[PDB]
Amino acid sequence: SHMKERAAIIESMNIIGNVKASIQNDINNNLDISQQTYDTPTGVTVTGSTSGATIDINLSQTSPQHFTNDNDIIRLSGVVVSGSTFQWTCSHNVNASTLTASNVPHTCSSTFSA
Repeated sequence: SHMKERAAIIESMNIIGNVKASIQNDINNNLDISQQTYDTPTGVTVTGSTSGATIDINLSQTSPQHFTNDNDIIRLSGVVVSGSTFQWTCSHNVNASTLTASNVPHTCSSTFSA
């Protein structure tokens, strides 16, 4: 089922594109992300600080037709530093999840443990 799972994760990034944009705009207006309120879809958690931001997608909530395990979380981590333009990195949870290098898109093969 690794293919349908990947497809669903690729599609899930559309759920958060405007959240990413909102966060970037807020950083560009020198706001602390932790102090803002974001318009986001269900199953999504936003955290951050003055120095970055994290968006978690709980796939069992966003995409229940493909994922049922509550640890199946994709994380987008956003940051700007002097040396490079604001950039997002995608990672997947490996703590008792179903998410592996095989069933996540190649852009998300980085790992974390929730």
